Amino acid sequence: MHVIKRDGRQERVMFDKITSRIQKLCYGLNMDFVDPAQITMKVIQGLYSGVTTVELDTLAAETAATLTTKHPDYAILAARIAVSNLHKETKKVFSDVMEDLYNYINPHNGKHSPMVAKSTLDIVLANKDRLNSAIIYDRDFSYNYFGFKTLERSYLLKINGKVAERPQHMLMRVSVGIHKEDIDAAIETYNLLSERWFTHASPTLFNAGTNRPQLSSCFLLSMKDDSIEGIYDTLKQCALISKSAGGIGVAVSCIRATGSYIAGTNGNSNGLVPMLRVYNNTARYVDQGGNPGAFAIYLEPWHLDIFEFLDLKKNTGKEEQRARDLFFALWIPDLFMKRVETNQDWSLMCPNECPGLDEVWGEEFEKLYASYEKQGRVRKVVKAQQLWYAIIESQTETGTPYMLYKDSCNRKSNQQNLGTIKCSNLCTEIVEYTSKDEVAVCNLASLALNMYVTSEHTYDFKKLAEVTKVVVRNLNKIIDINYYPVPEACLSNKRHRPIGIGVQGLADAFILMRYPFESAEAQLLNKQIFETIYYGALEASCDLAKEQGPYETYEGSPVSKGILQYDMWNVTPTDLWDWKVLKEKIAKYGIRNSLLIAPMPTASTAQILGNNESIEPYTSNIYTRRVGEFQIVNPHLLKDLTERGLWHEEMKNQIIACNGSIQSIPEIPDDLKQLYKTVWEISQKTVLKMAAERGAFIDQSQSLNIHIAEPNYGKLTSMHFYGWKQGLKTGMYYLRTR
Repeated sequence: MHVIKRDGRQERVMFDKITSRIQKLCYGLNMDFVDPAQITMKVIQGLYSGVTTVELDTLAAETAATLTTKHPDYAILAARIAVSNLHKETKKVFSDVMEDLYNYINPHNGKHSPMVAKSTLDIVLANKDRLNSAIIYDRDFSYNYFGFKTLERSYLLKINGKVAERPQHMLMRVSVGIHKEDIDAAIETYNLLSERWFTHASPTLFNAGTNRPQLSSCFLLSMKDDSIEGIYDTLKQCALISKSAGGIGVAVSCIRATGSYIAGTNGNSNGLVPMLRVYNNTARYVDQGGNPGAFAIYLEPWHLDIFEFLDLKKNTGKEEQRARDLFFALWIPDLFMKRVETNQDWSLMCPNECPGLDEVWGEEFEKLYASYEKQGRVRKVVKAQQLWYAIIESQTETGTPYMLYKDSCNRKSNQQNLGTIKCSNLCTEIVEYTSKDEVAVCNLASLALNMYVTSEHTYDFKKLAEVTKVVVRNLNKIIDINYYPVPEACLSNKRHRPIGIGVQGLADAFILMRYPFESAEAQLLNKQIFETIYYGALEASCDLAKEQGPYETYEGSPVSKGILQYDMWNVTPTDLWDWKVLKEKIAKYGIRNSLLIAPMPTASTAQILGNNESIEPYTSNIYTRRVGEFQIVNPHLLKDLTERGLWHEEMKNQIIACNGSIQSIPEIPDDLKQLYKTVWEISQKTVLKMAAERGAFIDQSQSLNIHIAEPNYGKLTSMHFYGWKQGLKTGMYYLRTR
């Protein structure tokens, strides 16, 4: 049997040498239980000659990690093997790789197909020395296995199926991609990224410093008008956006209900369902080729086609009445929620008979809607609770529709001055204005909240503010570098310049501080963290306004009137920051950006940094990551248990037997039990309340998943109405059950 070495040379597979390599990575490990030869034994078993050393290493790392259930130091050793491989794979000089990427010629086409932009290469080559030596390759070793594998599959640019970029190369590419000739700023961003203080969103990581760069890849659209021309103009837009791998939120309420008269053709409308089938199949077709585009459809509950809308995602159905590749969201007026709880009637309307209901919010809506009712301009009236039951039935079956409160969204938007906001995005965190001329764009990044806790269990608020300021500046440069799939998107971003800074590792930051998720300490830290993020962001935005002038539509906005987000929630901030001093700077110069903060799902990027997603509690203390499948214990809990000498094979078994819960294990002290409660054991009302409290400092919204183990109508009702009454903009993203 032979391995193929990196140099392409053939080497005899030898027990002693494989064992030997594993041995050298065992410094500080418990050798009474960790046995290098144990790994070598299982590796050599299923091993065929023609295997490469990179494959061998991968196998050995994956094997070491199944032996975690023999001793936890095996999991460390597995990472040590993976990182050892990562170091060997990380050409050594940055500018060299950039040339290789640019000079790439497709083999079966013969065509010069640069993988980086010429103008990026040019900047890199002009600044070779400074750029190449700024890179710290030891930072490649800071990841865990599962983060590395995510990077390796999608994020490191490959030459002919072989990875050419080290993680550090990718990061410097992004940095130069954002800052171009400002090498000072590029190096500051590279340092911040490589030391893991924050991350740019996947779109930016993918395409920064490439040709026609798609740096923002979430969008929002309103249906143009209620016509075949309008419907198909918007469809083209969505197709074009989806080709650029853009996710989309689409508002659809202006479209005539089923049975509505068409004066042109003397016929009757088919309503939303058949139209949404065209959008569904457009999502399946324009999926970048070979693999489906993702569109979230927004509907207001006064619309007559609401009940059929609520069914489009049901897996049991009728095919022609289904659109299971779309995602569904409600854009809900307060009036609906008030009629539900008072048990009144709800009127279903056709927007053609009752125009402008989507162009109007709050008291103006309730007034317009009430006069349509009084004029008898109503197609069908149901008890409001009947529609409510359909909503909760849909969520029990599918986890959707998402719940957005239209009046909350509009009453507390700094984009208020533009007109009524008709919808949110794919992920329900963005609240940005759309119109015929304007498709809104989400320009996104996240702060790694675990990084700001010190060795002394204190939170570094100053550092967080300072990193946030860089993030604002970076995202603001992205607005101008971005290649837009449609011109309405470009118009929108250049006019109002919104951005969306979010977070990851909230749960990790609580645990590192030793706070239970539900404790007074965590609830106060939660406010403080988000005050800080809002404060630094406004401050950076104000600085850019001093240097470049405010955004076009600044005059008339709430902030131009001295109104900040927490003013809109009637909240008084803590004493941590001087907001009076910030307001006085904003009164002087204005701000560069209409919106700033929007906690998104961090599915892919949180995995890379090794943080829990977003603002979310750990959903379990033991979970699996697919790469084969790998078993993972909550890394904070496992350390605690091993430090105390409590961890063993059956102890892992009993936690799996408890659905990832540790509450009923009698050997665990109660302070650990409260630290490591799962999301299924944490009060969802408390989650909702904590989101509302941080919400006062988020000028957009937040993708809030809700976890109810065994739902019924009473559970879902009381949580939705609680979220609504807290003032939440997004009451629920997904509903998770078990």
